[PDB]
Amino acid sequence: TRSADKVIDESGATQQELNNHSVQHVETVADLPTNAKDGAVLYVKGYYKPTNLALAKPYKGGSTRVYVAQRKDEDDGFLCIRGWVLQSETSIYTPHMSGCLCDGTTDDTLNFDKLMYALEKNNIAGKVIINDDMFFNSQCPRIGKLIDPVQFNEKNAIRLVSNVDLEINATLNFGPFFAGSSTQPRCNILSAMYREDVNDWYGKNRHENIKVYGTGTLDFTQTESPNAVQDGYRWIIKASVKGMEVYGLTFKGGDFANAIQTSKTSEHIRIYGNTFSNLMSDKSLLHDHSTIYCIGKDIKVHDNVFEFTNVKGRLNACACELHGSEQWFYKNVVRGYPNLVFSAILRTDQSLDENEVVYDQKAFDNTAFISRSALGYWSLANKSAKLRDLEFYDNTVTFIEAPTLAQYTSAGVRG
Amino acid sequence: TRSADKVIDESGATQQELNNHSVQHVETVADLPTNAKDGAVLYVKGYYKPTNLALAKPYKGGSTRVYVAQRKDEDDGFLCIRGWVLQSETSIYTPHMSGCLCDGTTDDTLNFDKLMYALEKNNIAGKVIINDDMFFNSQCPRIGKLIDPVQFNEKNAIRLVSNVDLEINATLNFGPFFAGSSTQPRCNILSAMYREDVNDWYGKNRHENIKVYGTGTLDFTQTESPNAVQDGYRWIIKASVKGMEVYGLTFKGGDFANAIQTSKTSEHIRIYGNTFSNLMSDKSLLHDHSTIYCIGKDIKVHDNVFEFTNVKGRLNACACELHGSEQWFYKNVVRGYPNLVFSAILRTDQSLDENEVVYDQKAFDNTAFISRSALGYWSLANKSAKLRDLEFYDNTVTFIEAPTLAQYTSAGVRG
Ligand SMILES: [Cl-]
Repeated sequence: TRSADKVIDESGATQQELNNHSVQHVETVADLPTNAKDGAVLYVKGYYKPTNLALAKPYKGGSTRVYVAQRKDEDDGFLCIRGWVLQSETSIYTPHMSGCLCDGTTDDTLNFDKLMYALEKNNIAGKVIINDDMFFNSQCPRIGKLIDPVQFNEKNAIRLVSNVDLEINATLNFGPFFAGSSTQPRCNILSAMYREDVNDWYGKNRHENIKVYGTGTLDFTQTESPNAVQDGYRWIIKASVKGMEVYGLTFKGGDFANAIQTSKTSEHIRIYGNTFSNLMSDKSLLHDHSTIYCIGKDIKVHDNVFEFTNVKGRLNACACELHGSEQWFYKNVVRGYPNLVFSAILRTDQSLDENEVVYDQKAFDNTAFISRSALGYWSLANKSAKLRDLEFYDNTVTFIEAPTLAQYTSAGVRG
Repeated sequence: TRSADKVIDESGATQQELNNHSVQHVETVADLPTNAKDGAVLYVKGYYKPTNLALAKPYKGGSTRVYVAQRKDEDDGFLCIRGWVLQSETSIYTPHMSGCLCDGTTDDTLNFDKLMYALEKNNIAGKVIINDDMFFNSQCPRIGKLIDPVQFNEKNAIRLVSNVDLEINATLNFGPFFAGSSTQPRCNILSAMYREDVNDWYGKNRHENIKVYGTGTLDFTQTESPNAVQDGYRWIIKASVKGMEVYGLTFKGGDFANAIQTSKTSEHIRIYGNTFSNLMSDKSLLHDHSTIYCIGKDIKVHDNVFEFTNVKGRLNACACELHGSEQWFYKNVVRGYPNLVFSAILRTDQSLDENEVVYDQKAFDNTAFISRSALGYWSLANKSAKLRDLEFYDNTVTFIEAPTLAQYTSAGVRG
C-alpha cells in the first residue's frame, strides 16, 4: 500500500503531482466534495441526477468548475457552489445550470432567479438561452433591483437584467399565483423596473440594454381569473430603461392592462416581430387594455401582430398608446381591436412635465381590422402639455362590426 | 519508488497508459509545459493569473488545448501557443482568449490583433464576442490585409475580418493616440480596407460578409483634439466590401469626416439600429462631417438615430451622402444636423466612372429636425456622370433655428 507521492511517471512526476493536475468528474452539484485542493477542477455531468438515462439529453446543467477555497462558504447555486466557481468564457447560460428543471410543470421561479440575480449582482453581460419549457408560479425574490420600497406589491416571475439577452425558444407557462385579486391586483411579470427608495415611483436608475427575444411563447392562460380587477399596474413587462428590444415572441392569454409599458425617462425602445394574442380575458373584471403603452422618447413599435379573438378585447382595447416624443407605430397588423392607435398627451407625473411639447409621433403602413377608431387623441382637461405634430399616413383600415350582445353573453364577458 | 508502467488498473492498463490519456490542467498560458507527449490535452484555467479570486469570474480566457509537437515553435498567443492548439468547435472567441485584459484602461490593441489576424491569416469564419470594456490606444499591426503600401498612414485600432461577426456588447474606448494631427491627419479606426499594392487606392480585393453589431458603445471622446485638422480620410469604418452589416451600436464623440464610408466597387451594405452622436467635436479644426458616405451599390441606411447636441455639428453636417446606385435612406431620425441627405454625383476615381448613370436613390419615412437643407444635390461642374432618378418621399421635416454666435463662442467652436 504505497503513497501516490512514491509512484513516478515517464515525465518524472509523482502520481500525486499528476492527480493534483487531473480534470476529474462528479455526477451532480450535490456531489461537489468539501475538502478538495485549492485550484482543483471538476466536470459536473449534470445539475441533478438524470431523470431518465434512455432519453437524448440525460445530463442537464452540467458545468466545469474550479474550487476557490477562499469562497468555499458562498453558495448561490449557480456561479459559486461551496467555492466551486462556474467556468463560462462567452457568458452564455441556461436555466438548467442554476437548477431549473425546465419540465414545463415544476415552479422554476426561485432557481431561475439564482441565475438572473447572480448576473445582476455581479454586473455580468451575457445571454440566457431557454430551450425547454418552464413554469413560473411564485414571487421572484424581492432583492437587489427587485426590492419594493414603494410597496406597489406587483407580482413578478422574472428578473430582467441590464446587458443580458434573454433568449426564449420554448414555452414559458405562468401559473395561477399571477392571477389578479382585489387584495393584490398588480403584476409586472418580467420586471425591468428598479425603484431605489419609497419616493422613486418611476425608476430613476434606468436599466440599460434589455433584450427579450426568441422563437418561443409566453403563455398566461393559467393566470386568467374572474377575480382579477382593473388596475393600470398589470403588465407583462414594465421597464424603466435606456435601450430595450423585445422581438420575435408570442404573448398569449392573461389579464393585462398593457403587455409592455415603459417609464417617464425611458429611451430607445424597439418592439417588433411579436404576436400579442388575447392579453385580457372575457371573464375577468378588467375593462380596458392597450397592448403597448409608450412612455419616454425614441420608441418604435413595428411588424407586430395584435389580435383579439375573444369578445371583450373586440369591445374595448387599443393596440398602442403614444405618450411621448419620437414614437412610431408602423407596419403592424391589428385584428379585431376597437382602437388602432392613441395619441395620449397626459400632463401627469408618470409622463409629461408641465409645458412639455410632444413631437414626432408617426403611425404608418399599418393594417387594421377595427370596429371603433383608427386614431384617438386624448389629453387631460385644462393642462399645460401640448402636441406639436402627429402624422398618420399610408394606413390601410377596414371598419368591421363589433361582436353582438349574444356573443358577449355566450362568452361570459364580465367587467 | 515504482514506475507508473508497473501500476495496473481494474481495466488492465498501466497508470502510465492512463496518465497519457488524462485531461490535465494548468493555471495560465505561461504554465503550458515545454516537454509534453505529442497529443497531450490541457484545460488552461485562465490566460493570466486571476487578478482577484473574490470576484464572480476570477478565471478569464481559459482554453482547452491539444499539444501538436510539430508546431511547438509557433506562438501567436491565441490559436497556437508553443504548439498547444486552441479547441473551439463553433469558432466563437473572446478577447480574453488572446490575452486582452478587457479592464477598460489597459491598451488591448496588440493582444486583440493576435485574435483578429489569426482569423484573417487562417480564413476562419466565426464570431468574436466582446462582453467587457476595452481600451485601444496604439496602431494595429500593419500586416496581412492591414499593410499600407499606398502609405496613407491611417491610424487603425481594429482589424475587421471577412466572415467574422464582431459582437460588441461593452464599451470600446479609443484613446488619445487616435487624435488627429497636422503630421498624421488620417484614421480608419475599425478597418475593412485591404490595399494590395501602391496603385490599389480603393481596395480592389473586397472583404466579404463583415458584421459589426451589438448592444455596446464605441466611445471616441478621448480621441478629440484641438490638433485634429480636416481630412476626408477620417473614419470609424472605411470598408471595401461585398456584404456588410453594421447594427445596434452607439458611436459617440471624436473628430470624423464620416462615421462609415464604403468604396468604389462595394456592394450590399446595411447600416441600421445605430446611434451616431457628436462624431465631430467643437474644438477641433474639422469643419465638415457626413455621417454615412455611401459609395458603390445596394446600400441601405435605416432605423438609425443621428444627433448633434454640440454647436459645430448643428452648424455644418449632413446625415447621409448618396454617391451611387440602389441607395436608400429611410426610417431614420436626424436631430440638429443642418442637412438631412445629399445626392452627390461625383465623376471622380473614388466613385463614378466617366458616363456612369446613377439610379434608384430613395429617401423615405425619415424624421428630420434640421436648420439648412432636407435634400442637397451636388456634382462636379462640366463632367460626364448623370443622375437618372432620386425619390424623396414621405419625410417629415421640421426646419429649426441653428445655434447662435453666442452659443458658438461659448462652446469654443474652431475650424
Ligand atoms: Cl409610404
